[PDB]
Amino acid sequence: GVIDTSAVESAITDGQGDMKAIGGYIVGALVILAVAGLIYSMLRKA
Repeated sequence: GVIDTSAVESAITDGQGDMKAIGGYIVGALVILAVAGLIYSMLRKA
């Protein structure tokens, strides 16, 4: 912690803050992979 809130905030920006970055970065890669699906579908179709 309750008293931490202060120092906790800092950790929140990193942990919680860095969390959002991970979700975005991870999604970025997922999007790239999905590109292959379409490419294959186009080549297999087409």
